[PDB]
Order: sequence, then structure tokens, then C-alpha cells
Amino acid sequence: KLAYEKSIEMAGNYANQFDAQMEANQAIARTLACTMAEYGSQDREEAMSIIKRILNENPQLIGVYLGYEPDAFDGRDKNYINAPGHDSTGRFVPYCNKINGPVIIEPLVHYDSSDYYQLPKTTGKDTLTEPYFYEGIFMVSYDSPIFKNGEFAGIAGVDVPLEYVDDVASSIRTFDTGYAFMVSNTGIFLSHPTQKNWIGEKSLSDFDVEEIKNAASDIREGIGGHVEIKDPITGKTVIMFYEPVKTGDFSFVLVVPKEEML
Repeated sequence: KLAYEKSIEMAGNYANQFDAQMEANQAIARTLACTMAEYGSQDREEAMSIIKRILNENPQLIGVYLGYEPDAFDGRDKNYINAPGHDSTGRFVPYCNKINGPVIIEPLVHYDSSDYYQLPKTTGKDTLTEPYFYEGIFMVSYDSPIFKNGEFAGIAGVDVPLEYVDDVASSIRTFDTGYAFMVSNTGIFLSHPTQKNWIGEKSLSDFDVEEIKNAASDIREGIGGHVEIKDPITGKTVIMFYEPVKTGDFSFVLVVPKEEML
């Protein structure tokens, strides 16, 4: 009980440690969105220089981007069809990034259907995607709607790689063999000390174990808690403590062998 409470606080502590940098990342996209909502100068090259500077000043990001509705940045998509950083629409959709090493700007893709654009568009709200792999890079995307004259004009977003999560989480130790990992709001592993292959690929809700499914429900709803999980075949019990990460309701999880705690 002294053991559980201390573990509850430690999980909460780490959850908020990860949360802090996420709030900062979210604030970058949001402030870029506020700024572009007031931006009347219509200078595409200048807007691409602004996103490239924000990228280069934030080493924890891998992409900074804007994507606009037809003609909503400067009324002139027809003049930018297939220009550098554009596609065949001429919409202003520059994705400034260093996914492949060097910084380049190429057009966003799937903005007519993918959540990073469509959720801001239909909800009017800031959003954080679930984690995914793109071109070999494990990441999430934070996006904020740009409102011009009270109408949705497009989004400002930042892509955030998550490799550092496993670097940090998988070296956390508690008691004798207690360990830690982070998951996303739908329970997708962002880290794991031994199963690198679960990262980005498996979810808590995939485990055929009542207690783990129950943890994943709470996690989905932003709820902290703990469960006791007994392995009938090894006889070993662990306690799995999970505490919400407030930005996106991800979750920081500590797993502790019950005997070590008493």
C-alpha cells in the first residue's frame, strides 16, 4: 500500500514529464496556426521560410507544415500547379521536413481524407494523431486549425518523432525488475524494454486478458489506475500501474512484480 501509492505517484510523475514536451509541441503548431490566421501578406516563399525556421529551431520535430483549402491562402493556386513544394492542385500544402535526412519541402498528401487535416476541419479542434510509421520514422502529428474570418482555411502542424520515448522509457527501473512503457490513447505501444517489435504495432487491447483490456479502456478515456494480472501458467503476478498523459490522453505504464513490492 505504501508500495502502491509510491508507484502511483511515480507513474503520474513520469506521465507529466512526457506531457510537458507534448504541451510545448502542441503550442508550436497552435501558435503557427494563430499567426497564419492573421497573415495577409500572401507570400508563399515567406511562409515556407517561417516553417523551415521553426523546424530548424526545434530539433525534436521532424516536419512543420501548413495545408490550406482551395485558394484559401492567397487566392492563387492556379499559379502554383506543380511548382516546387506543390502538387497538381497548386494548393498551399508545404510539408517542410527532414524525414530522409536533409531538410526539404514537398507537398502534403491525403489532406482530403486523412485525420491530421480532416479532424481539424470537421471538429474545429486541435488534434494529435495516433502514432504511426512514415518512411521508416515512428511518429505522431499535432495539428491546429487555421480560422480566417471565422471560417476554416486550413491547418498548421508539426510531426514529432517518438524514438526518444523508447530510449527514455525502456531504461526506467523500479524495485528489482519493475519496468515501464508508454502507450497511445488507443493503447498502441510507444516503447517496450524487450519487445521492440510491439512498438507501433501491438496494442494493449490486443491481449486476451481481461485485466489488460480493462486497463486499455481506462487509458482510452484518460483514466489512471492499476490492475493485478496473474499469469496462471507461470504463477507470477504483476501490478500494472497506468497514469494519463494529459495531451492526447496517452498513458505511462509501470509494471511491477507484486512480490517485489511487498
